[PDB]
Amino acid sequence: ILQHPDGTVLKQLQPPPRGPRELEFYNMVYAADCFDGVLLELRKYLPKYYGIWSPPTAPNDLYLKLEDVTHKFNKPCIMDVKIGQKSYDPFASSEKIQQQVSKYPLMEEIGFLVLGMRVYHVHSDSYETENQHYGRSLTKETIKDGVSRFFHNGYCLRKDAVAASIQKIEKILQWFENQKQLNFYASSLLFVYEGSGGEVEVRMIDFAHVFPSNTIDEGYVYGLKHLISVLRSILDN
Ligand SMILES: Clc1cnc(Oc2cccc(-c3onc4ccc(-c5nnn[nH]5)cc34)c2)c(Cl)c1
Repeated sequence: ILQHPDGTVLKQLQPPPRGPRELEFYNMVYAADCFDGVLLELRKYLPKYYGIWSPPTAPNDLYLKLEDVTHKFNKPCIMDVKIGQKSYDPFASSEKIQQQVSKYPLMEEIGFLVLGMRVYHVHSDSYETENQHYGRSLTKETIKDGVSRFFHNGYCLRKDAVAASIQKIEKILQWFENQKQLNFYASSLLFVYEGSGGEVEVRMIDFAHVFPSNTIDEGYVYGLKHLISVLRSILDN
């Protein structure tokens, strides 16, 4: 992810087949002749899509030009949460499934994984960052506190941001409960709130493993529900 001052990010396509698949996903959803009511509603929850981009002197070098979801914030606090029970897709090999499950074997049980967070602290004028190893360390015993960390500004728990996050996730959950045409593996929610009341972004990102389906994305729904339940419990701190 490269942040552009014009308020966009450039995401370089991952190697095949993942990068091409994410390109086709955006192309399908933001197709200018799409009157699919499911896909039209989905746009609300994605970064705005500005199409494929390449450098003027390098058409080989493929990027997606996406809305920077953090742009409108002064001191954005950002958390990426991978959603679902499985982060391997329907066409993974035994070896690939093993790789994905071993990365975080609690995915089936918990239904989400924190990929990282960046939290602005007021009383130090600085950022705390957590990497992939933070979220992969969390167990069922520590997931509530693991998530709570995101909402600590070094003086209070930002229950406004927690409440707002529940409300926005609920809308995404409603979308998933009214579609049976896409299943999403190893995709994420990007949470943003203002670190400098109730001003929040919750957006879906990372679509290298989205597949056509005939059924409810039961794994994604479980993840959303469990995440909402955790956030709800935090409101009682
Ligand atoms: Cl925990 C964490 C949070 N954010 C990260 O990268 C950023 C930082 C600031 C903004 C973004 C961001 O802002 N808008 C975004 C739209 C899409 C993506 C994206 N798509 N696929 N992977 N990332 C990322 C987007 C991403 C990172 Cl690398 C880690």
